[PDB]
Amino acid sequence: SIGDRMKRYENAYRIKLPERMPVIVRIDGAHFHTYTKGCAKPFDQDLAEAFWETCKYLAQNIMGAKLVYHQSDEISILITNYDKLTTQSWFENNLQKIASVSASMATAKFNEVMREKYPDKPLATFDGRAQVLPQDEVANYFIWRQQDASKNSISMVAQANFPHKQLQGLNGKDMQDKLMTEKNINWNDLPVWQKRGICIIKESRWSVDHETPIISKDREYVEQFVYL
Amino acid sequence: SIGDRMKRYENAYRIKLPERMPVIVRIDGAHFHTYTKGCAKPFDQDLAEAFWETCKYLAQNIMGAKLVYHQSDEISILITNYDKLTTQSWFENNLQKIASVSASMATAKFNEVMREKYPDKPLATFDGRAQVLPQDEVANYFIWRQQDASKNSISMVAQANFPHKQLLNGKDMQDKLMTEKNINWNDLPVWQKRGICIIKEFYRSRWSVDHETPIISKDREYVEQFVYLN
Amino acid sequence: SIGDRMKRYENAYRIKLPERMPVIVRIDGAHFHTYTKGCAKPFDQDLAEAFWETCKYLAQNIMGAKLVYHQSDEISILITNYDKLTTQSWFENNLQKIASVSASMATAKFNEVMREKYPDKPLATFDGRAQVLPQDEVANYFIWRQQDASKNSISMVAQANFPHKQLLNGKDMQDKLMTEKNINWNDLPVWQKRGICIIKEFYRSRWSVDHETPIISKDREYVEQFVYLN
Amino acid sequence: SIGDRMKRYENAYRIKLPERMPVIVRIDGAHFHTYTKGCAKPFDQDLAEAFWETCKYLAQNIMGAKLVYHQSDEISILITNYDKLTTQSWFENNLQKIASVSASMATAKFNEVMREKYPDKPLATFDGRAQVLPQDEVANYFIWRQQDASKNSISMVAQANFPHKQLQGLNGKDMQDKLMTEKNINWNDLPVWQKRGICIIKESRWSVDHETPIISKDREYVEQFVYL
Ligand SMILES: Nc1ncnc2c1ncn2[C@@H]1O[C@H](COP(=O)(O)OP(=O)(O)OP(=O)(O)O)[C@@H](O)[C@H]1O
Ligand SMILES: Nc1ncnc2c1ncn2[C@@H]1O[C@H](COP(=O)(O)OP(=O)(O)OP(=O)(O)O)[C@@H](O)[C@H]1O
Ligand SMILES: Nc1ncnc2c1ncn2[C@@H]1O[C@H](COP(=O)(O)OP(=O)(O)OP(=O)(O)O)[C@@H](O)[C@H]1O
Ligand SMILES: Nc1ncnc2c1ncn2[C@@H]1O[C@H](COP(=O)(O)OP(=O)(O)OP(=O)(O)O)[C@@H](O)[C@H]1O
Ligand SMILES: [Mg+2]
Ligand SMILES: [Mg+2]
Ligand SMILES: [Mg+2]
Ligand SMILES: [Mg+2]
Ligand SMILES: [Mg+2]
Ligand SMILES: [Mg+2]
Ligand SMILES: [Mg+2]
Ligand SMILES: [Mg+2]
Repeated sequence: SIGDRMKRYENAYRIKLPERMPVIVRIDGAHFHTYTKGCAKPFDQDLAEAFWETCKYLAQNIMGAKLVYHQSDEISILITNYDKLTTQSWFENNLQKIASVSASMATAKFNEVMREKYPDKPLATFDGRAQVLPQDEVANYFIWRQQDASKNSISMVAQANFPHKQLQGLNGKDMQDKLMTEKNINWNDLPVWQKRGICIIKESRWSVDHETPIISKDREYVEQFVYL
Repeated sequence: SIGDRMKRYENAYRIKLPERMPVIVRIDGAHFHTYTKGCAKPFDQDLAEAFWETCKYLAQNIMGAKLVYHQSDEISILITNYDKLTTQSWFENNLQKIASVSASMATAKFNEVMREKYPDKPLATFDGRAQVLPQDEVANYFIWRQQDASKNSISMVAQANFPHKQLLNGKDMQDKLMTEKNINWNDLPVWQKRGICIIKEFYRSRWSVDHETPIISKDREYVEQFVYLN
Repeated sequence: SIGDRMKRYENAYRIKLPERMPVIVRIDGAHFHTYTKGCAKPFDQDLAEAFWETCKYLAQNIMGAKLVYHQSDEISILITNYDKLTTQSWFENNLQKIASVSASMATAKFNEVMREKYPDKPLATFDGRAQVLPQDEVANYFIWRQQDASKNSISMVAQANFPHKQLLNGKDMQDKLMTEKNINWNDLPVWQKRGICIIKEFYRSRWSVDHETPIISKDREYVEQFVYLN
Repeated sequence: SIGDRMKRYENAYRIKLPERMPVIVRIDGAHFHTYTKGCAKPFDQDLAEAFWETCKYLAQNIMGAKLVYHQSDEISILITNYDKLTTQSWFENNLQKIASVSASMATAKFNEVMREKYPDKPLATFDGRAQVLPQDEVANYFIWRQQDASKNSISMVAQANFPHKQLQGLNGKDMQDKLMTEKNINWNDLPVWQKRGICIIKESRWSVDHETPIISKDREYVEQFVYL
């Protein structure tokens, strides 16, 4: 049967993630150097709030979603499927389905919210990737993402205040000190989301936590959704 | 370090399709029974033309895109990456990236166009899946899709005329429409009966809707022209 | 170059299991209905002890091997790679390498031992498959294997006494042996009823056959002792 | 059901190769620097013939097998599954099954044949890996394998005739010329299998082709099994 051959051709890449373990989905903006060209540098409040609305929308429509992290143009989602013995998985842990629909959901909401304040902004697109993590690595994943957040934060602030040559090639600590003595800018005084991104947590409703801690010194902020 | 460790967890599902062979991407609307609940049944011209604009947008932005086929709420895209010896692959044939970005692109264009005439419509979403096919199965793929197009076409038309209980198979609902309701399915336009394709047309070049899209099973070269280069 | 191109085709199926989580490898004899056709039915002591020596050989040569379970012609191996923070993975958790080398090792030892007493026996072959499991499913895996061990055990014994047509389920063939043939299944030794495990025993250390291997469903710590390190 | 969960856990890595395209399996000896320590250097006739018997055994028991190539301690097998419209695949193109059983079959036959001439030789083990290739790349695969064969051949001959220091760091052409003027060894005069390995072809029976050509100048030697 032709339908039977095609079904096998399709099933050859019908990958499913193993169940009963943490699933991480990351959604990233495509060509967001071009897309955010024109936005307020180094940090656009309107753009960030559009991401946060997307994070909420994501957390609301994803089965098993427990925690959403945002920084720059990326969105990380922690998904668990082992709350109960009879807990089901989003799309039955189908890899291509989890990744594509997440990117779809993000795309739909982000473009809607952005074009409310910017009706002539070009279309925004996103990619999506899913994976699994052991329980003792979930907190580490977000710690990894927060460290990348701080590294990019400092660079973005130093880029919007100095020519490229000056920064080359300068450490994070250097650009931080140069921001202080030369521009009266104390990086530490910036709001949390600009320094290390923020998390969206269910409080029920999904809301932004502007007091999102440094996860490396408060791992339970993440692990409370990991070990149940 | 921690980043090295994290990089390996991610790479465990960094799947890549083997290169130099036909790639098929299918995009299907999520819960389009609810989303279309309010559209013109059995066939909505506004909704269909929103997919057609989406189909163009996809073909214009996908490296190696040769043909797009639309039917109902699904979009199949034929991608080839062996035109030359130096032909590169879209996202280097990364599985999760090809599927998601395709769904993202489809989502962006579709929602944009649909807002114009239907700003009250909720957000439309899509899923995406990618795969490879041997050269002598590409035509058979679209033939398989057209056969799924016709079976859905007859059911959609019949379910828009008769009651739920009153309606049997495809050959039954076809003559049930001819006799009982005096409606001829074979008289319907091409895109309603077996869907249509989107092909680059030359004049400069542009992606266009071909309403003279043939039955692939009776014209296999229509697809195979993009499958066999040399 | 050509090698770069070839390297990518191969890497399309260079699959790796995610690290820092339980790995299970199962090895199953190929066509062991024919290979064992000539052995002592229902249970052959020589054949079983050849698997036990194979099970030892596997555990001795597999990085992170914690427990091996034998039953019939299958061999399940529990591998952990998270003992320390610096624990490395066998073949870096390469799927095709873990499965094939396991099957190769099993093939080498088994054929060697079996030749000794049965040099007329044809070559024995095995397949191999690897996977991961969450920590709270490892015990459940072996429990699942022991439940498949008992159902096979009763059938093997019954099929060795009665005619093909004469034999119903497990509870039926169990009392059909007690009444009709006066044979008690529950009186049989452990390895025949529910298989056995191979665990490292301390005295120096060595892998040994534990004939006092309990029913895992009634003693989960027997397995979980290797699953949860801290 | 516990059996249903486990089945899903196992199916998470039940990978199948897409059908109706060339499948390549490569089997490689594990630790064959240690295993062949004691064998005749640079080329052991007995060891090579043991490989050839394995290649035959492989070609006889693998559904769809068309061509087997051997060099050093590796075995490459070309498998096709599109001879007819109703052609089936070995193990239904199950990846882990094709790779493991191939390595199993090789292991069984190789150890049997070797221990006929060397009953006290340690056990030999092998790994196995499978993949797909487009039709216009199959000939190139073996060309790639033959080029690696010649590269290793020259090095092995130069290693068994000179100390390590001398070779460092010398081209293939250099070691070839040094073999000539300094040891009266013309590499080109060596038998085919020592220079670039050989193929096992069905002639029916599977037999060694000691006249196996340089595939880069006779691609039809391979492509005759590719395009049918
Ligand atoms: N709040 C913000 N305001 C202004 N710009 C931002 C903001 N957040 C992120 N950006 C911009 O988004 C970009 C992120 O780039 P990234 O490294 O993700 O690659 P990209 O430009 O998105 O392209 P690709 O994702 O295809 O590699 C940065 O250049 C940064 O300037
Ligand atoms: N031109 C059109 N006009 C109106 N409705 C349409 C049109 N094309 C497709 N539809 C509707 O789209 C639906 C497609 O349903 P499908 O089988 O794809 O499942 P779904 O409802 O999309 O949910 P899911 O995709 O999650 O399975 C049909 O019910 C059909 O009524
Ligand atoms: N101790 C033993 N003595 C005799 N025979 C045994 C023993 N253990 C297992 N067997 C035999 O091994 C066979 C196992 O069959 P299994 O269900 O694994 O399929 P198979 O015959 O191995 O073929 P395949 O593995 O290709 O499916 C049984 O038929 C059983 O008779
Ligand atoms: N005919 C032969 N005679 C003597 N030695 C041989 C012969 N064929 C192959 N060898 C030896 O086999 C070895 C092949 O090594 P290879 O690069 O495959 O790694 P390996 O030693 O097999 O270990 P691993 O496969 O685990 O990396 C060479 O060192 C070579 O000396
Ligand atoms: Mg980006
Ligand atoms: Mg980014
Ligand atoms: Mg749909
Ligand atoms: Mg659909
Ligand atoms: Mg078996
Ligand atoms: Mg079995
Ligand atoms: Mg080797
Ligand atoms: Mg080798």
